Amino acid sequence: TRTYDREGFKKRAACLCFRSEQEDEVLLVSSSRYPDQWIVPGGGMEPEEEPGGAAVREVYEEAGVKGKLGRLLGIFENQDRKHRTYVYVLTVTEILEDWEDSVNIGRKREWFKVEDAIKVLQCHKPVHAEYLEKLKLG
Repeated sequence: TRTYDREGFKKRAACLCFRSEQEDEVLLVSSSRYPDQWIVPGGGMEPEEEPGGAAVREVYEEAGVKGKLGRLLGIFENQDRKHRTYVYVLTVTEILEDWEDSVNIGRKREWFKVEDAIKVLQCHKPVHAEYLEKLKLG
């Protein structure tokens, strides 16, 4: 149940989950398309979610955490896969042992220091790295 921009772009929402306000360590999940890698949790916006809504709902399902929705880091495009992702920063404040994409699809999770996160990212998902590279691109 996908939704689309005024310009033909599938609306997506993602969220960089930090373990602290310091934003030093971000939580990545295993890919759905390719189990052997990591990603910044996020997904399509539903029939009528506010970008923030889809942000939160996505990390819950995919990463299985809950936390304080911070700023809109930015809208991030993808023209190999006509997408746009509202990316937010979330301070995780409730770790769940059981989340729904864990015990359904086999989604794995775990922290990385922002630089290291970027490295394991730019390999298969470079737009995701662009996210973390917007932090120092202030």
